[PDB]
Amino acid sequence: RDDWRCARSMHEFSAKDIDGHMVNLDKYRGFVCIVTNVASQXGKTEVNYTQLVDLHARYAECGLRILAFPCNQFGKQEPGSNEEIKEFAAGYNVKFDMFSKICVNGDDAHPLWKWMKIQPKGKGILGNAIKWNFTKFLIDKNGCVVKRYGPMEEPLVIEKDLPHYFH
Ligand SMILES: [Cl-]
Ligand SMILES: [Cl-]
Repeated sequence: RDDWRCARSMHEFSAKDIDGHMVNLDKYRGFVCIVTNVASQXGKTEVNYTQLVDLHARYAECGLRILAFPCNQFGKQEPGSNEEIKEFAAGYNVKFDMFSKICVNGDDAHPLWKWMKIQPKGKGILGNAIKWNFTKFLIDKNGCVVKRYGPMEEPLVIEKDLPHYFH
C-alpha cells in the first residue's frame, strides 16, 4: 500500500528500478535484504560497492538480496542520470538490484525510506535522518528492519549479523 504511516513491512512498497520499471517489493518476501543509499562520487564509493558485490556473490545462494538506491542529497555526489549510474555500477560487476535515484530525507523521500527510518531498529545513533551516502538497513525475510549501519560502517560489518545458516 505504499503508505509509510500505516505499513508494517518493506513488502508493502513499490519502487522504480534503474531501468525505469516499477518493482513491487513483495518480490523480496522470504529473502534477507540489505537496503542502501548509494553515490558514485563519495570517498567511500569504492569500498561500499566492492564489499556489497562480494557479499552478494557469496550469499545470493542463501537468499541475500541487495537493493541500492542512488541519492544526490549528500554533497551532490550522485549527479548523474539513471543510465549513467547503471553503467557506473556495472563497472563494479554489480548483479544485485539497482533502483532509480531518489531522495531519502525530507518530504520528497521515497516512502520506503520514510518507513525504514522510523522502525525501532532503523534508528541512527544520533537520530533518524540519513546522515550521508551508504547508510545500510538489514531487512529480515518478513520485510522488517533488523539493524541499521551508518556511512562509516563498511558493508562487511553486516556479515556477522546474517543468519547463521548463511555461514
Ligand atoms: Cl539477486
Ligand atoms: Cl546517526
